[PDB]
Amino acid sequence: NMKQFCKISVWLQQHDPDLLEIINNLCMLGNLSAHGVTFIYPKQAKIRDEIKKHAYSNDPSQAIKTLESLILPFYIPTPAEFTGEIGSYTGVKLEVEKTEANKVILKNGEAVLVPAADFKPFPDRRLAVWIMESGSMPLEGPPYKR
Amino acid sequence: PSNMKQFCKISVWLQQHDPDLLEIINNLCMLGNLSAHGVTFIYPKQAKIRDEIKKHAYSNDPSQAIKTLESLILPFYIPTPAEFTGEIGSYTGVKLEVEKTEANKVILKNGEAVLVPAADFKPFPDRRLAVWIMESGSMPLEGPPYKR
Amino acid sequence: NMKQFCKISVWLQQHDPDLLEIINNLCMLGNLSAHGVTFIYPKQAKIRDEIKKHAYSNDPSQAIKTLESLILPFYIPTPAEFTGEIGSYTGVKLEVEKTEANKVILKNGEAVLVPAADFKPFPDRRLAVWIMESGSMPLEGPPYKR
Repeated sequence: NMKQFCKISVWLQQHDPDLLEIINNLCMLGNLSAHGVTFIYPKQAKIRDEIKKHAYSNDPSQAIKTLESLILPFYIPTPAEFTGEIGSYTGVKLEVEKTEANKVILKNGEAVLVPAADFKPFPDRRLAVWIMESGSMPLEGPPYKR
Repeated sequence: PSNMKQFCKISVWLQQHDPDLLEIINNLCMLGNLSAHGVTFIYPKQAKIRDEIKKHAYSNDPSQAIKTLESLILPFYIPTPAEFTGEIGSYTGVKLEVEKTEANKVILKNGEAVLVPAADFKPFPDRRLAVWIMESGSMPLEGPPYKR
Repeated sequence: NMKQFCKISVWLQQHDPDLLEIINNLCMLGNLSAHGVTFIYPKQAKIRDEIKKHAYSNDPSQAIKTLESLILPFYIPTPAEFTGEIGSYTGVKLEVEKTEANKVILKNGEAVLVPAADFKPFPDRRLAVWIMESGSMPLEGPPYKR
């Protein structure tokens, strides 16, 4: 069990090996590899099992877009960086509803995001992991200029 | 565990059906041959073909297992019996000659390879991947090469 | 078991899966892949004990630097090639104290290196594995210049 992380997959392996297995079996591990990378871990098991349900269905389309909505190609370590033209691999721009010192609430789903207390990246490696305690990440909306 | 119904790469299908064979392909540094010109994989159903792959791989000279696995991987997208035509072949370079064609079966010369499309291999719509089941015979190893 | 190897990782997967997992968890698997590559497996347990301890600590800096000293970006199959401007990923130049037909003893730690009896590379692959029966690989010193 690692305490520092050179890649997000090592963190996800210690928390949810099943979800990491789905990311690999969907050919999406490259989206998790660092432009920075910020992963949104859905804490609620109902969300993750809905991902597993769709991923192991005859059409994993919804599991793909949902996992795309949880992976941002940007390095966002603190609430201060949750600003500007940023978003997930779906392309939908994220809009902040409320900001705090260690918490962020987004619009278009009301997703409450708190930085992972145990995730800490290697020196100068631009990786970040947030915990989605409630709500859902946006799926459709205005795009961010990439 | 992994129970994908659609496949973004052939290794996912192999991991669920034959994980030991996938480990052999990885241990022989041949996973790149399986990845996307489009790729068609021929899965060996019979024991004596698969056992010789395992034995040759874990022997002092794994070259024979490498050549056999090269015969089972075609750098072409061949989903149906109709596509088994023209200058196509495996990584051995040998051109495939069709003996008899059916709606859902192909028999090849130079080994009597009886090939049936794997029904449970359904690739992603944007992936030029195909998996066939060799029910008997052997894929061509040596023969006239196909024009590159 | 494999008798011939296309990459060092397959050999380490058979002899020490724990050490391979550490290398992957430190994002150092690429250091072992081929210019040639020479891996030095520490036979003594406590050297591998300390690698694991520093790896899963709060700061894996030492486990990283230790593994860097065990991986050489050069193809050294026999004692005859243990000469010239050679060294590990730490950059420190290796100086040979004693050379034999099937053994090589280094300065700056008295590392006794014998080629692995069961590692035979693929014909066109420049990979070699040595067993460090005693001593330590150099950590600091004058660098060879690439």
